[PDB]
Amino acid sequence: QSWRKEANDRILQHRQRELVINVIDKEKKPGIEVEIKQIRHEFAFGSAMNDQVLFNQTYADFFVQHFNWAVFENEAKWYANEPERGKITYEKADAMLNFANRHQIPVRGHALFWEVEDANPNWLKSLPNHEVYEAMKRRLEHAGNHFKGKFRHWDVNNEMMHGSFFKDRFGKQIWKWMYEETKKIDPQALLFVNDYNVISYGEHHAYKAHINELRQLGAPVEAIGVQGHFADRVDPVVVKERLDVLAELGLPIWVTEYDSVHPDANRRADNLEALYRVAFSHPAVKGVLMWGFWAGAHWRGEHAAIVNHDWSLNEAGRRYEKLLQEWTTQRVEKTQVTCPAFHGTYEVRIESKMLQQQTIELDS
Ligand SMILES: [Ca+2]
Ligand SMILES: [Ca+2]
Repeated sequence: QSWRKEANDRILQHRQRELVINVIDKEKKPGIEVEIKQIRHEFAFGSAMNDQVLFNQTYADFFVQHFNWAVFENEAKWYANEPERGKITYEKADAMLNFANRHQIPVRGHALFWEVEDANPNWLKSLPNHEVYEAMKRRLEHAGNHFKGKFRHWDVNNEMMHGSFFKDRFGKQIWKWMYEETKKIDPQALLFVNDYNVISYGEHHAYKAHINELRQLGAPVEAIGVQGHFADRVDPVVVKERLDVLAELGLPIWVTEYDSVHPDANRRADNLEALYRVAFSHPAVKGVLMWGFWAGAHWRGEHAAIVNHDWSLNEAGRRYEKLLQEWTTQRVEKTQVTCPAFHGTYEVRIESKMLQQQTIELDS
């Protein structure tokens, strides 16, 4: 279809950068073979990670082979780090961070706050306003400092468009406080809004206005997360359209929690390809994460998974693997170096000299 051909053109346009450098065998100047193999993608192809990574080595091996970015499914939410008032625990999250660090997988932080009441610790919901804020104060300072420099990103206040637990008690100025004070504690962290029904539904204009209001209020929102929880069908054209609207704020966009549900793995694969190809082709998008992969541990069950219960791929996992292969630069050339190559890091051989080629510049 037309949407795929335009997507592929923008992929070549925005995801690659022509290569050429060094090449001297002690001052030689015109032949030899040159091997150009990509070893890391700059673009994020990540996944939610859950408790299975602590006891399921098959799950752990599968993760490392398929995802270059992670986010924790539950183990950094407030109720999980403070299940009872004043009883603070980060052990599970720290263990998952060590696993990710030893495999050099960057981790998104999810999430310091969540505006939806039903997602907050139950002990918080009977407290008077000023005690709620005191608990908020300690959460932000205790978790913000504990995770300082561990997360590349924070979902600072999840789903502000679809809750009102904190806004009702303190007004939208509490949101400026959330972003401002996280920025001060952890300047290196890229601070996100993250919300649903924006590309899977038509709330993108509301979201755009919502990002605007947060920034005019002074909140240092640096990036836009769109969750990408779809139902049964992914229309690539409308997704591209809704992304177009959000791109006008000049902020990087990440698809943070992709999944769709369909009994027929074939359509599941088509949905996945539709979102990933369109997302990978949008110049404002910088990464995609899948909210789980394995039928044994997916929050929407086996009809959303790319790998079956017994760890055999289904068609959606196969399609995911082929998309990764399609989007990997592996070239042998004789030629004095010329090829387009996806952003990332490269081993160039004459496996000898590892070299980076990022996206800061657009000219070779
Ligand atoms: Ca946990
Ligand atoms: Ca969405």
